[PDB]
Amino acid sequence: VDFLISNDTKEQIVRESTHLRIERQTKSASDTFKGEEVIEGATFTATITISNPQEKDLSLIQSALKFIEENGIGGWLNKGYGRVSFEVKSEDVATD
RNA sequence: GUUAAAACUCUUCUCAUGCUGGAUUCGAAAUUAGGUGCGCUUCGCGUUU
Repeated sequence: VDFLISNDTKEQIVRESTHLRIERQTKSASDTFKGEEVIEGATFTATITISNPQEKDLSLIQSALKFIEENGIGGWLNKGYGRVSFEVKSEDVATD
């Protein structure tokens, strides 16, 4: 399973952002921090390599990608960061 | 057939707080409820000395 490399560069997808921690009585920012994210609509690519292919391989990978599309990829997954869509193409190679 | 293989920099944390689309300027300038139509028609200051 190759790393999901991006198609674009740092200056075109990666932005720094103010994340916050607010008190529940004063309703003002207690702690501020600066975290980097990737903008939405950013196209990443990877290439999965299943050798010795069983019949329940592409379906299982697609099922796992749907589980990743709803839970998220990366970190800070519970606060809403990481929801993506996956588009999938497949190819067997026989002779070179 | 790689000192391999195996192991997701993961979890926790709201860009929030403070700031009123406010200030100035008159629906008023022009236009006569005017024009037409007769309080008229009928009845003697009698009678009585």
